Amino acid sequence: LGSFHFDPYSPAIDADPFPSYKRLRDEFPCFWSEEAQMWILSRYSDIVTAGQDWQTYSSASGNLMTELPGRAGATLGSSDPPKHDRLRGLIQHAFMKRNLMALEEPIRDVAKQVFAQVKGVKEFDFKDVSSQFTVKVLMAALGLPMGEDALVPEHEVRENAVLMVQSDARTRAKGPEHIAAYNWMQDYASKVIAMRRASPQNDLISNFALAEIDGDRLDDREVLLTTTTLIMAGVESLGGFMMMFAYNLATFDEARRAVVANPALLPDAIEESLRFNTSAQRFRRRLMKDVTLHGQTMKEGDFVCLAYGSGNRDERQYPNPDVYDIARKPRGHLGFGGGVHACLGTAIARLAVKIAFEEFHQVVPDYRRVADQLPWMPSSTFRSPLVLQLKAQ
Ligand code: HEM
Repeated sequence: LGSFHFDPYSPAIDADPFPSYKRLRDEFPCFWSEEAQMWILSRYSDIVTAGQDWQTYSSASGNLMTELPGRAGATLGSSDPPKHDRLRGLIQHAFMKRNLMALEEPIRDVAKQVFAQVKGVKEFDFKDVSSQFTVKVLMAALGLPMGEDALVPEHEVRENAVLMVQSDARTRAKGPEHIAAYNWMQDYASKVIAMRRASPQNDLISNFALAEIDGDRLDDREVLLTTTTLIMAGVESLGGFMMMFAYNLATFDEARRAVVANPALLPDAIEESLRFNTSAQRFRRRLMKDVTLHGQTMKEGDFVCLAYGSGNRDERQYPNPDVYDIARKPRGHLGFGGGVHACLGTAIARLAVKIAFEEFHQVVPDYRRVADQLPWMPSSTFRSPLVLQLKAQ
């Protein structure tokens, strides 16, 4: 009794990691967690340094806190340069050719359709609308055919996208149904990719197949794995963050009233929510050499947790860090990571959340949490409520 532990597999850390993060930063800034069997970095400046130093802190053994089964050499998140940079350059080229900000209309169309479903409703769970919106945004961006009339109906894609990002609550690892959903999605994406190769369209999948930089192109394994890992990354992170932003606005009346009255404040409020509580809380790296930090002798081959959610609450970087201040305009926050793996979806996410809440707030201009104590999702990497029950006010 009394000994300090940090267990990212613990439901206590799902629900409220922040007091433990503060003890890490203040008392144990390079902490060995016996439950995670890895070191924990918690201070903003240490996380920035480690995230930038990919030669020391490798992603090639996986970047999720709990492990990913497949082909890391074709993924961005679980690869190191130079391969990572070749892939990222080609994908960013495809993003440029499509023009991500021209997704304004399909995203706003989705938002109007989804959030109309809570018009006039006394009480609802934001998880439903936010998951629907999230998957529809990824489908519209990639070019996965939408509508229940589509050959593969939309709700079936959503069901498999939502399941494939989940993990077993007990072990926080993937189970057979999660791997089956991933393989279903790989097969589904493969059929769309073939169709877009035959007849390119104004979507991201088509631009993945067409992108070339001085004779280089993404190979067959690479267009597929790019499509599927963008679905995976987007659904897990954007869906969780949609919930975090609504949770904050429901909790902090003055912030909610301000952005509803002046929706031009939404981008700043979104950045303060990314700082205050990103959905993408904790990622891992593997040491490529021995590193001594704060008196601790980390060893080659050890794993390390970059607790982005802790660095963003570090008073050494952000004064009064536990204050939710939508006027803060935080710069350099870690809500999207940092370095060569900084979120590839940053611009899409910022646009999508902005448009979603523009339209949501026209349907429901005032709302609060129903609950004091909320249930939180079991994840060693991500954080969001399982249920975000809101009441119209
Ligand atoms: C609010 C929404 C989102 C948040 C908070 C978020 C957060 C993050 C974070 C923290 C990382 C870095 C992980 C690491 O350091 O290992 C990351 C990487 C990544 N994200 Fe996001 N993400 C969001 C939305 C998206 C979306 C919508 C997409 C796709 C459309 C996406 C695709 C990716 C990819 C592909 C990577 C890996 C990039 C690389 O390794 O070079 N994310 N995200």
